[PDB]
Amino acid sequence: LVHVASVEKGRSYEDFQKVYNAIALKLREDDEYDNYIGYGPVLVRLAWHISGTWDKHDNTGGSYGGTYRFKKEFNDPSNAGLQNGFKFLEPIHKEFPWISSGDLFSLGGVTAVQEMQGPKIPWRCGRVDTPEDTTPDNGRLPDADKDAGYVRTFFQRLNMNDREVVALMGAHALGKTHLKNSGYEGGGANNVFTNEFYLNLLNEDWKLEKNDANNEQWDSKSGYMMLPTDYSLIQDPKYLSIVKEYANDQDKFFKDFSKAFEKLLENGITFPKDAPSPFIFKTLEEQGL
Ligand code: HEM
Ligand SMILES: N=C(N)c1ccsc1
Repeated sequence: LVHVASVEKGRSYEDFQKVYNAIALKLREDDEYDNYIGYGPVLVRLAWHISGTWDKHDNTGGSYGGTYRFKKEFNDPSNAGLQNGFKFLEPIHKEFPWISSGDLFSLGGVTAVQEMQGPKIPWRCGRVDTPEDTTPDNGRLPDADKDAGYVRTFFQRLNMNDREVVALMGAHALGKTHLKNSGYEGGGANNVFTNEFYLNLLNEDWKLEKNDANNEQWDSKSGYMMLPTDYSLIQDPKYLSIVKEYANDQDKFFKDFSKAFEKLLENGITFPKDAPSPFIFKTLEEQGL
């Protein structure tokens, strides 16, 4: 199964920077969302979930087709809460109707990471909307009540290795869980992209508790929380080494996250030899906007 990237007709870097800027300005404007976290974290989660359906074995799923717009995927229990991100992006799509859905959802994640002071994430255009019958079935996204062995095996399907997995999970520095969405009780939350997920894992006094949905999660007296799959990164000796590496080197985490996040967003896509180079967008701050 082959998905060839096809640049939206006549568009170039400046077109996509305009879309980036619209997303970033709206991120700034709609600041009250989710107890003043804003929409940055849910947009990152949206980009991960539309990409995280990919299966390396037959190239089904993945960001290319923009299939989250269809009811089957939109209504995946695993995607509960992402409707807020979709609604956020709706007026952006209305202003720029030429951008494909996959391009918009993935660009939403890149914009959010950068505007939350994360690393630059190079981004490529050319995802093409595919028909409703190409929508992957529910159940391809990961469970949170599992251990390190599960996390490792799960991510092999996305062609991600240990370092990639531990880097991607650092996105859990952002936002929070919501009991009504996932059955996990949210803890302290931030909207600034840092390596503090790793510092929290290593430095907090974690207690295994049961929440009001009767699920186990790890909580600290400081008010932070970790999913069982988060905590599994310091239970497994290979993951633990990498957690310590990123806890002690912010730049290395940023660089590794940027590579893994772009790879995640591009899995499944064949780029022509003469496709444009990846774009690196300027932030609003860098533009003086
Ligand atoms: C084993 C892998 C993963 C599991 C089991 C997992 C599970 C979860 C769960 C249960 C939530 C709470 C959703 C809610 O209640 O609203 C969440 C939130 C989040 N996840 Fe993950 N996740 C995983 C990997 C990732 C990856 C790879 C990324 C991106 C690189 C990511 C980004 C996020 C973000 C940014 C949020 C916060 C969303 C918000 O504040 O609304 N996650 N995750
Ligand atoms: N471990 C956390 N505080 C987390 C998990 C999903 S989003 C934030």
